[PDB]
Amino acid sequence: MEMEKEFEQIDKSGSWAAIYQDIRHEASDFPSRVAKLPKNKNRNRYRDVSPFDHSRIKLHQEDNDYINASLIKMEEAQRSYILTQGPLPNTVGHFWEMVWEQKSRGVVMLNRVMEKGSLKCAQYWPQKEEKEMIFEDTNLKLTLISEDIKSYYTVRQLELENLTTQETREILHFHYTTWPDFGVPESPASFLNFLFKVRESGSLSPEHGPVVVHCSAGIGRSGTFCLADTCLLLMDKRKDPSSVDIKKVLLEMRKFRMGLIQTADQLRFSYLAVIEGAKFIMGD
Ligand SMILES: C[C@H]1CN=C(Nc2ccc(F)cc2)S1
Repeated sequence: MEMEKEFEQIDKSGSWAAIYQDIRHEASDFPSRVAKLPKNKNRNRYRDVSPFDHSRIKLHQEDNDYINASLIKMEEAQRSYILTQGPLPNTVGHFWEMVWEQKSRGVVMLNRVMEKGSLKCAQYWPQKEEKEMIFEDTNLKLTLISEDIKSYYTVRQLELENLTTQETREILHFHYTTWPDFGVPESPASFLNFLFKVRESGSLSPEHGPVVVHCSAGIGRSGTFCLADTCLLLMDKRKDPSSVDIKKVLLEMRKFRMGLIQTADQLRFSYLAVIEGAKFIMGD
């Protein structure tokens, strides 16, 4: 059923809450035993948000291989994403270790360091050229190279150096800075513009490791980003673009990380983004 029509039918009937609860009821349930080990307590921002054992990212260290991160592998769309929580005080070094080991080109950040008067993430990138960061626990150095600040998002060029081997890589930091403290944006125009800038960079392309995407928990805004990308890619690839069922794509993605899309407002915003984005993907 054409999603634009399904959209007006849910809107006119005001059944967004009822659709959203059907998804929660049908969503996969897999074990998260490694996340709940006592040694990993301070590696988790939220007690109710864990990666599944089958899909979790492992750090390449014999000590403790655990990070709150999941590999979302979309077989038909031919896209992979890593979804992770905002780094914590004692996991900032683990975060950059994962970026290095998985050969990611881009980091996508959908939250501000402070929201609603509380800390949502650590300040994990350097804010000045001449003041670099050193992660002694993972033996990595990080340097700000340049910064381009626009109205709805900032792009930063960073250099990450493996102090063990002295290899260096360029990482792009895509920071969406205007998601509101409560609810969702009114229009998806600036979110879609942001997604096309990430795509244009080659950060989402198969010649690199998967893109690292995060908000505070790594399931809400993070969910919205990868659901919209995958849905628009599938509308490009298939003979019948109207066959693309956004609830089916979400349930497939929820086999890899729990809780993707946190509210009925976020589900509705996901529909709007795809519906609007398709008016470029279908030839405009
Ligand atoms: C000065 C940089 C190099 N090493 C660092 N560690 C750190 C990690 C998290 C945090 F919240 C505060 C500090 S930051």
